Amino acid sequence: ERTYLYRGRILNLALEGRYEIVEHKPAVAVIALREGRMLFVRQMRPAVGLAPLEIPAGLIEPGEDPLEAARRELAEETGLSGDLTYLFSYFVSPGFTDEKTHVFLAENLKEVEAAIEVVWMRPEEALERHQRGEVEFSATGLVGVLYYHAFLRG
Amino acid sequence: ERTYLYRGRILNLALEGRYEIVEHKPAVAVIALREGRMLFVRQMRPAVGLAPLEIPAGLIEPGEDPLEAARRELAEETGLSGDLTYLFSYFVSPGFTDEKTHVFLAENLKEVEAAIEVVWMRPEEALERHQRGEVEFSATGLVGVLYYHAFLRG
Ligand SMILES: [Mn+2]
Ligand SMILES: [Mn+2]
Repeated sequence: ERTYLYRGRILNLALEGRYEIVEHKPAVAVIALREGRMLFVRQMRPAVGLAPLEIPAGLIEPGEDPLEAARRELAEETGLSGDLTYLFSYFVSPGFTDEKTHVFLAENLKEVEAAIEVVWMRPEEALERHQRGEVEFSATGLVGVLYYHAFLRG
Repeated sequence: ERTYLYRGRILNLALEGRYEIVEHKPAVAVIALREGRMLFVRQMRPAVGLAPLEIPAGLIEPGEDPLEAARRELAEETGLSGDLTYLFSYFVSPGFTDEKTHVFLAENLKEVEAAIEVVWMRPEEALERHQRGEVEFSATGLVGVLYYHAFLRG
């Protein structure tokens, strides 16, 4: 049985027996390549006290499905639209939260619209900068870099 | 200023202004290949109500550094030891938690020791099973599969 200690905005905290559980909305993330650069974003993240390298991402809102949320976050964070394909999903940290992230690929980007910093960067350079301690990754940023190296080169 | 609503075992819940923040211990995860199979693990995860495909992983304990924790979790979850190399790190979900995961590669595995199910599986098969809806991934499991496809084939 789940017992709730806190019901919030972007999370609930519950106990189930001995387990501490954070309920959290599902999320999306969008991998986009153009001219060899990946579309990263950065924003101040108070939970970690720095701005990691991420890809466009956000929470799925009421009424939306993952594809719709991915379209919305790409537009809202970067002003772009594209042709979206679902790739895969993952639980961010299933030892304590149910947050599930749905990852899409965007192709054929177009500007639809003239907090969030847009950081186009070659994924090889993002990985080198991280290896040298210059930038941190979110899970979504690291997934984008690894997916590119696995499946999008040449 | 952080104000605390809950101080727990594996997390604290705090408010910082409008932000809900979950403090959480840092973690490790270990990528290991043998004979074409990756070392996955599965366990019941009450937060998500299922057993996703993960790689050996766990929290860093007091007094340990990431490399030591990675050695310990590989031994405790699978009974193996290996030569460990640090690869990279990521924040699991920096919009609400500070959990940071340090990922290692293990090579030259040896059995040192005769809850957690050990699932050796080709990463190509793990990705196909996930694409067909048969298994879910944790971030660590997906990172292991993508890292293999990017850097460990042939
Ligand atoms: Mn902006
Ligand atoms: Mn076991």
